[PDB]
Amino acid sequence: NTASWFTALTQHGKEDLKFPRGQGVPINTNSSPDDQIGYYRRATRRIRGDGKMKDLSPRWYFYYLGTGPEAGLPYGANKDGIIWVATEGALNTPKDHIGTRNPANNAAIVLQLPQGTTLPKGFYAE
Amino acid sequence: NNTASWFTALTQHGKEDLKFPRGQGVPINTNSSPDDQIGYYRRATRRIRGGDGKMKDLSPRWYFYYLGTGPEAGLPYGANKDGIIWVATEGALNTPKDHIGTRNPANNAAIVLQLPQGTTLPKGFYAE
Amino acid sequence: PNNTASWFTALTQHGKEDLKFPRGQGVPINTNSSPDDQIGYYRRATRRIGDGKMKDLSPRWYFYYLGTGPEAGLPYGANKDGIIWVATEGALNTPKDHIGTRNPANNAAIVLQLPQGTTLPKGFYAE
Amino acid sequence: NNTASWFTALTQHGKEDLKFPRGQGVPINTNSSPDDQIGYYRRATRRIRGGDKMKDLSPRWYFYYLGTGPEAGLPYGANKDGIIWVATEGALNTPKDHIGTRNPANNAAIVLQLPQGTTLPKGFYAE
Ligand SMILES: CCCN(C)Cc1c[nH]c2ccc(OCc3ccccc3)cc12
Repeated sequence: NTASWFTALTQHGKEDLKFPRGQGVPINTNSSPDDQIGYYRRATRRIRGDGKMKDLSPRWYFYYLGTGPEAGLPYGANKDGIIWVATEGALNTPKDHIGTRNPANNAAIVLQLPQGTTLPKGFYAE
Repeated sequence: NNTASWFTALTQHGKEDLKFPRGQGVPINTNSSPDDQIGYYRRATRRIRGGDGKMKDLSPRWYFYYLGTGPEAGLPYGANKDGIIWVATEGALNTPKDHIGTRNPANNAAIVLQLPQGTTLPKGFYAE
Repeated sequence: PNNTASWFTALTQHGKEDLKFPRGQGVPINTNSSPDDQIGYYRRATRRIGDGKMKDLSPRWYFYYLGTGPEAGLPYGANKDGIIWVATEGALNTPKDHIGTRNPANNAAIVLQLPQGTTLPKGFYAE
Repeated sequence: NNTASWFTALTQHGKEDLKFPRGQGVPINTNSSPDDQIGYYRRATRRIRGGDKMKDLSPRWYFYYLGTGPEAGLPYGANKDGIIWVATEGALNTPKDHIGTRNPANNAAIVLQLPQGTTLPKGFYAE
């Protein structure tokens, strides 16, 4: 059971996540400028109040390029629930030296975005 | 000899596989203690001759089996195997649950599957 | 700076009943804590939010250890609206200032895992 | 279906072949328990156009757990060309089918890391 190294971004709007070119990568003090590349993956949740199945807000999780449930996807690949972000100067290489997070060892880092980053409408962390 | 799941199946309707966050996913079984609440779901696909004549896939069914029981009885919790997802309730025991075993439909109906109250399901899955 | 939060994820309720737990269970699992620190309270949290509607949202309940959180000064079993108390046998009725509260900018919340063999009332769910 | 090693490859740059002492050569895998630390290295040679001919690139050697990989039905110590066996003190002679092998579509490879104090034969590095 792997997980993301960060906490999710919650979606209240009706449009998918979409960062502008150059921003969207979570801050990580252990990574290098070469690693600032990856993708957000949407995860939907449904529960049972008495109207059978209820649809909750989807949450988006970030995974470094070459890691996570779509580790084999190349940067830019079009897939529902996947959006791509990168910081200029990042290498288009897989980041298998970072990998994914094991919850039984490390806890999720609080996702923080760089100064000046713009989140789309209806997107908030925690 | 040839036994079935103790519970009815969860039918896959969406494009996602059946996954469960930690703690949730184990079907309600009043005849079992909280030590037994641990097992796996095994996907079972069915193919049928479609309206054209070529075989078509039916909606996948997911059958729950307690740990150490069912077709993958000889597998430990968290094993990596396609079509096998693992569920456990906080406080379960990582031991084979032979005392429960598997069902013989000749003398035992299937328990209708029911999930704990407030269980998160992926899209395409429904909790009764 | 100056951000205070619960150490655990919230217990949302979509039913019409308030939160209650039978005696001995109701504290969430925390690996970095001792059985002596298994005593605290749940606090209520109201909220509102298609367009053109002031939608009344479902209330949540955040767990705080005894002597911490927005009601740190309250003693165990104190009577106040929106506040219910939980504890397990073998816990000390002492303030858990060494556990404190969570800074949501440095540490992420711990997923609310109830005790081994504890069922929440109808209308409640964890997320 | 088609799967690859869970780790990256040890590339043979010299003429010597892999050989480990009693209790060394198992890569560091946190998910695996001391029960599972047993397996084998399989040599994977690659051919390329030399520029005129076929040139055998420096053979990469991938590690697969016992029972997993392209050599499933082989027990520990099985003698076969291109296979070297490795164990750790306190493990079991069991087909580790619960570990399996990696689908690169949804899993990155773990960087092959060896415990502190491990010895290696000539020409061996991890890239
Ligand atoms: C809270 C869950 C935290 N655990 C991580 C879940 C877990 C419990 N038992 C496991 C056995 C295997 C596994 O991943 C399969 C695997 C990974 C890497 C290499 C080979 C095989 C994950 C797990």
